Amino acid sequence: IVRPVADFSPSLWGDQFLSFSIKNQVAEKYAKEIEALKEQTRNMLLATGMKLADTLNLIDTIERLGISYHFEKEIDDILDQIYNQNSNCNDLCTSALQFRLLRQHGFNISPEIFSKFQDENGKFKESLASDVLGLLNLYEASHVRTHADDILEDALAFSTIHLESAAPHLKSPLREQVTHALEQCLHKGVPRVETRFFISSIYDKEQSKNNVLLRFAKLDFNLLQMLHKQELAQVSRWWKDLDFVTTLPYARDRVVECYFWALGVYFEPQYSQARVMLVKTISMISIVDDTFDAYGTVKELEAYTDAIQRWDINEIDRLPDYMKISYKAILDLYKDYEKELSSAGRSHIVCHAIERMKEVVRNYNVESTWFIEGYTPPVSEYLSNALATTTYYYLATTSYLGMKSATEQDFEWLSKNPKILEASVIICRVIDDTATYEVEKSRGQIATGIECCMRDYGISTKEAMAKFQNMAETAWKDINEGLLRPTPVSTEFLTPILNLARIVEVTYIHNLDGYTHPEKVLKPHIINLLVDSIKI
Ligand SMILES: [Mg+2]
Ligand SMILES: [Mg+2]
Ligand SMILES: [Mg+2]
Repeated sequence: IVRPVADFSPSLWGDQFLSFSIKNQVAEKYAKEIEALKEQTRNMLLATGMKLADTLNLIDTIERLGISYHFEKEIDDILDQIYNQNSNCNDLCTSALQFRLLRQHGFNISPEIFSKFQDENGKFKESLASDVLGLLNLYEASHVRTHADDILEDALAFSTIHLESAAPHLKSPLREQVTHALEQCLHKGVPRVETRFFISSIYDKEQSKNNVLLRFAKLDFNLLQMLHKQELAQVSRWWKDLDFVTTLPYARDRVVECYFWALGVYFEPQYSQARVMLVKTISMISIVDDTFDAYGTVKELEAYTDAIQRWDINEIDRLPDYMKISYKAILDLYKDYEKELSSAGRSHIVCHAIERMKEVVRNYNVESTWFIEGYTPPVSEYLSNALATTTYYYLATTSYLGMKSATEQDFEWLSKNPKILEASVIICRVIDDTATYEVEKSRGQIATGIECCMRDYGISTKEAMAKFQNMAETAWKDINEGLLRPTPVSTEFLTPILNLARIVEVTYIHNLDGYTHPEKVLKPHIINLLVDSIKI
């Protein structure tokens, strides 16, 4: 009877993913060759009498090529040997790479390694300003700082300014790699995205590439992409048979972008079931955010919220017709989840996701009420509600549903809101509010968290946005600290939370709503990961 209309742009993909016939002959050919190159590479790693720097370059290259998930053991064993040896008689380049690789893998190497490259003020020696490879590796390393690493405080600023100064005169592909790093650092990037770029734009054009590794990475990428395309087809069909495109026209039609999201959380083959479960959840809760924001009268959203808490088809008759559509879809979804996990006896664990979703829906209704009433809460009260509305507690919990190694102890840990999870949630919230403002406010909004922060601290819109971006930086330090050993749960269950944070940085790069406006940002990513193969 109202009714908003956000004039949302419609899917730009149409039919093109709906049907994918895997060429089983080609798939077997790639798998055949890859097995050979895998052992060729495993033996590269197990080689002895290698220099520290050669070893680190090898691992770095393998990781960036996106084929390191084949060698978790090997790479672990090497980094552990390096961590425990205390070698540090090296140059900036090697020291910074050593720092980053060990930190990314949970090894708490001391940042004292950088002391020889600084003066008595802890500022980096400007004499290093012409070691471009050293600057490059420091830049990268500077993004894995924790709160205990204040010695690295100058690293980003210092490395950045001299990389920018150097870049135009560098040879290719190094120039392209510097320019790219300045725009998207490795640590905070989505792995498949960074890998596609590296393989195709950098390593393939290096004078000195290892041909075995190059071939390995191209084949493995193109091969996993076939699986991804199968999943998206299967998911596109699921979505199309739901026809929310017409029966729920008010919502954003973005299931492909949702798949990209799930692919960001994990790309590995063994997580196929998990990806498919996750993306269904992502796109489904996306419908709900679109009902509480626009098209949602306070009256109507109330009954829905009560229906979700009670969680029972018997309550559909209490709902407006269009809300019935969404609500049986949700309940049906969770019974699918139950039967899909029925075989593995892991059926019971579904209720962890459900309770998180109830939590999300509850806080959606608060947010709605705040707009209609026009209530601009204190920023503290605002976050105690807005954190869950990111859906990230919920997505994190969902991402475990498909992982077969996930035990109840894992869910119990996740349920207590661990610091790594909250940091990821915080990064999503503050970056969303910076980037999707004003989108929002362009639906005449006033409930926005930015406007809270302005009214609360008596500060300008630009000022508030900074202080928010700052909260994101603090939270990255807590994510990096969350990965350090001993870890509260297996690294396997930490990486999806890290990847959730990465997806935020990537989707809202340059402060734009990449999800609502996939055009500029996400479309290229989707094309490179899901449409175009790597030319062999
Ligand atoms: Mg919204
Ligand atoms: Mg919302
Ligand atoms: Mg927003």
